Amino acid sequence: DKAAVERSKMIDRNLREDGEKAAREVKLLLLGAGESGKSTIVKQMKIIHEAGYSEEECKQYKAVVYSNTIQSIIAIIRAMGRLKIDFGDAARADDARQLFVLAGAAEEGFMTAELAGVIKRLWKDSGVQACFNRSREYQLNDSAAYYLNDLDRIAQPNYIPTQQDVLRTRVKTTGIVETHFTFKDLHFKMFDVGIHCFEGVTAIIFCVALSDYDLVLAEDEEMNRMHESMKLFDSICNNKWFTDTSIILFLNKKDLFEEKIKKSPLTICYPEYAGSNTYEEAAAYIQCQFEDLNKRKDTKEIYTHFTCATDTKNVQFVCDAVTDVIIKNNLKDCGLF
Ligand SMILES: Nc1nc2c(ncn2[C@@H]2O[C@H](COP(=O)(O)OP(=O)(O)O)[C@@H](O)[C@H]2O)c(=O)[nH]1
Ligand SMILES: O=S([O-])[O-]
Ligand SMILES: [Cl-]
Repeated sequence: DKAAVERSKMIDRNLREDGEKAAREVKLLLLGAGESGKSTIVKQMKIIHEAGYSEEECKQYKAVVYSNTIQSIIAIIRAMGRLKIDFGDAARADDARQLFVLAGAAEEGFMTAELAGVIKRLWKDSGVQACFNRSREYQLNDSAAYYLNDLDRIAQPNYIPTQQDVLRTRVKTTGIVETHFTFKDLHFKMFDVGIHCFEGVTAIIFCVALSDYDLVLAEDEEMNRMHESMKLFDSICNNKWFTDTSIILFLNKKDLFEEKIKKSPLTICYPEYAGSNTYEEAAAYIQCQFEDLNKRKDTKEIYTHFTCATDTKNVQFVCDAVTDVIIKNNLKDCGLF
């Protein structure tokens, strides 16, 4: 372990009466465009380092799971009208009407056997599936298929959200969330911000949704999501405040990216791309595109990881590697408390 050797060279604890018990602090700034996976990484730190989610905690997310599911099916059904896609079975038109009747009369996310039946039959329909497969043409929750394929379980009367159900939720974050966890005897203070108050943070973790490459901003249908993310990364990576800050890049949603890359060409995002349309070549190209935005290459190193933030095991592996980089490079700028 090169990290253990490196940290063992520190002598600053000796200057403190109870130095060996002192807390070494690491501040991590968590950045990235909306829906890039920041809240999910936050949830994973709780799961991995601070004892997960109990069942009662999971229970609080029940109506969030229903809400996300309701939103997803409605977005697809509504898109069918705008894209002129017919139901595969004309009998589904009644189910579609009933979806709006049921969502329309409720105060918040909910589930009944009646609604489940409605959504289940809609989700199985060939025309709905065809609309689903053109989701790049509208705005659809990335977790749509996850919840809709598991609808039968979610619809059971004594349904209890699993940890993965909770990780899969999309929750509207406003403002700054700060989380604390201890790992490898470091006391991490993680800020979900998505900025001069964080000058001289130990490290930045910047999240990018790989699967955004063929999508558009909800605000401006003309604006390519990935180009927006690059511009944001450019504006962060080359900012005065962050020269001694380790810049970590999470190229996230690699699972979703791998699934669509065969069907939908990278050229939609990068017209000049002439590589093959495979997971390997297209992901590499995106990595190179982002790392290129760094204007101080022989000064600043970018530490890139491909992540699936909903996958606890991958996030645990990636977190472990990122932490070794910080221990090897940044401890001299981390204070004791
Ligand atoms: N399949 C998949 N879904 C993800 C991944 N990362 C995040 N999500 C989902 O994408 C949605 C948005 O992620 P979120 O953490 O809320 O993004 P934020 O706006 O940056 O906080 C949530 O529904 C997550 O469950 C991933 O790597 N793979
Ligand atoms: O001194 S180091 O081990 O935090
Ligand atoms: Cl999403």
